[PDB]
Amino acid sequence: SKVLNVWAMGDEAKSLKELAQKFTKDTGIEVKVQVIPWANAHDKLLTAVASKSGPDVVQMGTTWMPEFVEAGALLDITKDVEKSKNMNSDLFFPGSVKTTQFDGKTYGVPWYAETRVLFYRTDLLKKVGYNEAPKTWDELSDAALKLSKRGKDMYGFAIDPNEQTTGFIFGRQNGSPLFDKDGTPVFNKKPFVDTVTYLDSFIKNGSAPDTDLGLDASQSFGGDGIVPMFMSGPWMVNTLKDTAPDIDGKWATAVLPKKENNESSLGGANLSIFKYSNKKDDALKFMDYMSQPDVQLSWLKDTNSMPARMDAWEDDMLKNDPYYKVFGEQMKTAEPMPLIPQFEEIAQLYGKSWEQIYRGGADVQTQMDTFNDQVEALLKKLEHHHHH
Ligand SMILES: OC[C@H]1O[C@@H](O[C@H]2[C@H](O[C@H]3[C@H](O[C@H]4[C@H](O[C@@H]5[C@@H](O)[C@H](O)[C@@H](CO)O[C@H]5O)O[C@H](CO)[C@@H](O)[C@@H]4O)O[C@H](CO)[C@@H](O)[C@@H]3O)O[C@H](CO)[C@@H](O)[C@@H]2O)[C@H](O)[C@@H](O)[C@@H]1O
Ligand SMILES: [Mg+2]
Repeated sequence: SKVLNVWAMGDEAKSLKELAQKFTKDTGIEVKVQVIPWANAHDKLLTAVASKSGPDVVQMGTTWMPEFVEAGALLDITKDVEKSKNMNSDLFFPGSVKTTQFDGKTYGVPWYAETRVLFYRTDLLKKVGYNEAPKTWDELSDAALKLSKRGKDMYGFAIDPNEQTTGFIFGRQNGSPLFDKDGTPVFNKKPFVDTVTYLDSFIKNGSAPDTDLGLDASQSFGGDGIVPMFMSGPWMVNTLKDTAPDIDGKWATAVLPKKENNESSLGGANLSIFKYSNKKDDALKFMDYMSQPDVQLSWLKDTNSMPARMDAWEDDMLKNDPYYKVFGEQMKTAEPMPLIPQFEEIAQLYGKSWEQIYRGGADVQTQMDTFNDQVEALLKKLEHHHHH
């Protein structure tokens, strides 16, 4: 009734729940945190919109902000965050702020950022002649194939078929804008088509697994390094340090390999107030509480997570820790996925087309024509909603 309901995701939800104890101690506001896996969170949010009942505070994946702003699910908090020492936009990376601001109105406060980088086994790269991480698409292909040639059930590089960012990241690296200046999808034009060919090359030549092997990060990257290279975010630094002691000093991260560029994705999460909340005041207090820079830095550093607030990167560990140095370097040019309200739907369509290619053996051009058409059809449906 007076309990503040907070919906949060994954491992970071534990830090939120723990920080919430002191908030309750200091205010007398009881907090209930529902911990939702990222794989289920989109559906949970759709259900909340359809029933107009949900939490008071919601942790929003950055890529879902356009969707849920457009759906009218997130409170416009522009006036409230403008007046705040700790939630004003000027504190946050411009890319992170782009995930919160639509048509001049602010719909959340950045909570953490992330970007994707290359994880690699330094010992195993050295053995196939790479003293440094692969720096180009050609090198990543070459190193991966040499690594897969260790033997039948040994690989070189992972492509996560459920990762929304992967095809879009590589596409931009090869000069695809993904949507052109007019908003027309261009997933069937040469830059993107060659991107998907390149990703499929690892599958077809046996250097990326073509099924889920069912190994944890420790078992695939650790030991003899069955999967000796992959792409992920800060959460994997923390996971590997905790779970793979056998490769201590035998792995590192590096910025992504380049094609025309090496741009990564900018993501993370924001805190937002659900528009139907009866406790908007207490929601805002919680957000402000959670935005205190020392409270933030404490859990961020402990988890190797990336702050969205700029001045946090002046902290000595963020400047000097090897993992943070690489994340900070990549963050410089990291861009959010297209900030469009059908993003998840489009990413899941990409996932199905990817599956058709890597598992079904579909032609990449034919499949990308099919995918692009699907995307244009979605966009036209939304257009028709805006034009009668
Ligand atoms: O897409 C919505 C939202 O996601 C935000 O990303 C979250 C991230 O979630 C991603 C999820 O990660 C789960 C992890 O999977 C591993 C991959 O991260 C890794 O790169 C890959 C290596 O090839 O191996 C996978 O196993 O598994 C953990 C359980 O063991 C989960 O705790 C973790 O959530 O991976 C999915 C695809 O496989 C992605 O769809 C999903 O987005 O989880 C992070 C940890 O909680 C979190 O820090 C991150 O913010 C993204 O930031 C945001 O911009 C998007 O809107
Ligand atoms: Mg092999």
